[PDB]
Amino acid sequence: MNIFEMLRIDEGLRLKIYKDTEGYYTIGIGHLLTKSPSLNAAKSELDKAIGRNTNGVITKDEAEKLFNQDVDAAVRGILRNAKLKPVYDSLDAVRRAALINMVFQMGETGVAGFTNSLRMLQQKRWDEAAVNLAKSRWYNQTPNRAKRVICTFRTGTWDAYK
Ligand SMILES: *SCC1=CC(C)(C)N(O)C1(C)C
Ligand SMILES: [Cl-]
Ligand SMILES: [Cl-]
Ligand SMILES: [Cl-]
Repeated sequence: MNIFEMLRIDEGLRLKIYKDTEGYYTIGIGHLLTKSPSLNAAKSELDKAIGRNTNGVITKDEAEKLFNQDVDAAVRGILRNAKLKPVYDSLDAVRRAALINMVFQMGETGVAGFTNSLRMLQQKRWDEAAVNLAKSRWYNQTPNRAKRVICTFRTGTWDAYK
């Protein structure tokens, strides 16, 4: 298991524009196109992202290209953020993947706001952090996915993904 395999499980793979759990246009492996309600707007974003006039449909290779970019972007977002970098630096490789997962789903700014959870993670108080993370819109709206991520923080193993 690794961050790519982990997110592939959590996000799935779809080659045509679809709406994610929040109702936002998305494609590939959890690649958010836009929060705009306009499908035309989403198609424009797709064309711009892929570099060609698509039909709202991409290839698997193209999906994986966006995925590579998105994972890299999540890591880069963590390392540039004053709140997230210290936490990331303090973690083992498995829990680092869990943090990348959260940033992939919710964005840098969103996760950076989890001030109390982040403190508990940096303190390595895993059970308490797990309880605190569950007190969130994140957990309530995507409980199974959040449970997997939280379990990863709790145990520092990949047990939730096996
Ligand atoms: S939350 C991760 C976890 C570890 C283990 C003790 C194996 N579990 O049963 C759960 C799923 C609670
Ligand atoms: Cl998804
Ligand atoms: Cl709550
Ligand atoms: Cl879920």
